[PDB]
Amino acid sequence: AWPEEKNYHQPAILNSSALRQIAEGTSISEMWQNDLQPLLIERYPGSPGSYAARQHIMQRIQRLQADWVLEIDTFLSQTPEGERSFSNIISTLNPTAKRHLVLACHYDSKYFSHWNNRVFVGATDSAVPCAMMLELARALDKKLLSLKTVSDSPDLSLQLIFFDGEEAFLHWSPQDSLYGSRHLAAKMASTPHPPGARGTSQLHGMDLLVLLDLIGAPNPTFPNFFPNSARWFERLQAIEHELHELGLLKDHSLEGRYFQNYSYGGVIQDDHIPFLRRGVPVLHLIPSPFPEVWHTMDDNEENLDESTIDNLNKILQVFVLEYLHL
Ligand SMILES: Cc1nc(-c2cccs2)c(CCC(=O)N2CCC(C(N)=O)CC2)s1
Ligand SMILES: [Zn+2]
Repeated sequence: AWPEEKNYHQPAILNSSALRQIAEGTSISEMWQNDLQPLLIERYPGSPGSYAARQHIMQRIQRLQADWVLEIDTFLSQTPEGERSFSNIISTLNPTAKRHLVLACHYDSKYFSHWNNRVFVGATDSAVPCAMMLELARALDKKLLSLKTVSDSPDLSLQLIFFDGEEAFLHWSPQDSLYGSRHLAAKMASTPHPPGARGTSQLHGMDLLVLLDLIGAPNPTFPNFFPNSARWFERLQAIEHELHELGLLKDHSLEGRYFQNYSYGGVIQDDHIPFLRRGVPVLHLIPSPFPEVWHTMDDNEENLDESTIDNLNKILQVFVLEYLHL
């Protein structure tokens, strides 16, 4: 019955004092310098920047006190440019815990021919989401360190996934996209969890996939995409509203809020699709419309909005703490 626990799981909602502590515990300037800027490089699969981004993400995680278990899921696949190597980065607390909240983004950058000595670094797409996850891991390190403490009073922990190969090499298609996520979802579907279990897979273990994509532009509007995650989307709205009321957000208005009541009219393709089609609940934190700079050379550092990202860092960290009861 444990794969059904996610359906009844409740947050442990934090009081004003705790919310102030979280808002002050995260540093947008240290994320910018130590987590974001090293990723603002060309990093399509197999590029020098692909290897550098991987090493940077792993190094930033390994320096933390929490008991993170890093795994690199490396595989070959045919592409339009030819057989390429892809490496997903998985970072897991308590790997044998039956349940994980999963935060994820893609760390590859889309390939574009250089033009006018300009290189696409995909600042929103998705270097900022990578940096946000690393900053969450740092800001919450002491609280996450307590997950190492066995105590029988749920069997639930945190996992981070940095997908490789999200972007098409040529034109987006079922066989020219989602290289890392299609591979990892298939592998997880085939892998018993907990080890030795009968019937249940690692995908049953995924309580909720929170996929960050195209974050960093000013005035993002996130639609509530899915009914089976809508109650969790509403927690993001309530956290945003409460942090704003408490004066803990910068350059933020109620009419210019991020998390929207309405849903979306189409189906966005992204790294969550291979998980969603196999029953995993998904909270797809992608804006609609996409950033103005999307898939242009102007998706760069200069066009990021620091206050927006800082605000979203605070909202995400509260959400994660409340989900995990920390
Ligand atoms: C030419 C195309 N117009 C669209 C759409 C227009 C309006 C709604 S959808 C496509 C589908 C959307 C899509 O392919 N992705 C994949 C890459 C993701 C990412 N991290 O860049 C974003 C979503 S393709
Ligand atoms: Zn993209």
